[PDB]
Amino acid sequence: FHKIRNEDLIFNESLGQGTFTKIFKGVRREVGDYGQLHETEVLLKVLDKAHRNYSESFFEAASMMSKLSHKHLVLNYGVCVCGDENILVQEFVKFGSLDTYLKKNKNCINILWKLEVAKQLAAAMHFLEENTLIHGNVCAKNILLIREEDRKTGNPPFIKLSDPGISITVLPKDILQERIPWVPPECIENPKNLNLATDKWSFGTTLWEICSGGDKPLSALDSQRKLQFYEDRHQLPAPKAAELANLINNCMDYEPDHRPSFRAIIRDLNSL
Ligand SMILES: CN1C(=O)c2sccc2N(C)c2nc(Nc3ccc(S(N)(=O)=O)cc3)ncc21
Repeated sequence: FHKIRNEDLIFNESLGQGTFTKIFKGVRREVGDYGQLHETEVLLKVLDKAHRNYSESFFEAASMMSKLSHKHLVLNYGVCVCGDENILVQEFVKFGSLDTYLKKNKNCINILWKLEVAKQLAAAMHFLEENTLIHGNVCAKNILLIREEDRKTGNPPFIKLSDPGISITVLPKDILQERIPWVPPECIENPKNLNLATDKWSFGTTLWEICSGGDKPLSALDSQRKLQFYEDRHQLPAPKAAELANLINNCMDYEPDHRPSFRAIIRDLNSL
C-alpha cells in the first residue's frame, strides 16, 4: 500500500460504521497530476482500537482489491498506520452505499435500473471469479453509487463494489449468524469454507436487496431463527417486484457446487 501521512489527512463527518470500524468523510491534500496541489475528498475507514488485533485482516481485505484494477472496483489510495491508528484511505463515492440509496429512492427505482445495477455487480463478480479472487462480503451496503440514473441523458446508474472488510473467516460466530442470509449455509457450518461459490450465494442475497427497496432479508428473525432458517433449508421470499426471483434462488443454492458461474448469471440477466 501507499503510505499517506497523517498531516495530509483531515477527518470530517462520520459516515457510519462497518464491522469493528468507524467510517468518515475526509480530505487528502496531495500533489496531483502535473504537480498541482489538490484537496481530494476521500473515505476513511478506521479500525477500532479495541479491535486492533484484526489489523492484518482489515488491511488484507483492501489489499485484495488493490492488486486488481477494474471500473467496478473501488479505488484504494492507501493506508495511514502512523501511530496507534489503522486507517484505510479509499475513493469517496458521491452517492454512498446502495442499500441506503435503494431505501431513500425506492419510489422511483424501476426494473431497468435494478437490472442495470445487477448487470454491473455481476460483471464485477465475473472479473473477480475470472481472477479467482474471493470477495467474501457481497452486500448492498458494500455497493457504492458513483452516478445516478439520468433518463434525460439515457445514462444508466454506475456502481462500484467495495472491499469486503474483515474476513468472515476470522469473525466471531455471532457476527456471522447476524449476517445470515448474506453468509452462506456452508460458511455458517464452517467459516473456513470460504470459496468462490460463497460469492454467488451472497450475490443472490444482494439481488434480493436490490429488488426489495433496501429491505434487509430475514431482519425480523433473531440469530437463532436465522440459524433455523438455514437448518430448514428455506429460500428467501420472492420480492414483490419478482422479476429476478428465480435468479436469486438459483444463486442461493444450498449446494455450493450447483451455484451458477457468473457467466451463466450474466447470460440470464441479459435474457431478462
Ligand atoms: C469507499 N466506501 C466504502 O468502502 C464503504 S463500504 C460500506 C459503506 C462504505 N462507505 C461509507 C463509502 N461511502 C462513500 N460516500 C458516501 C456518500 C454519501 C453518503 S450519505 N448517505 O451520508 O449522504 C455516505 C457515503 N464513499 C465511499 C465509501
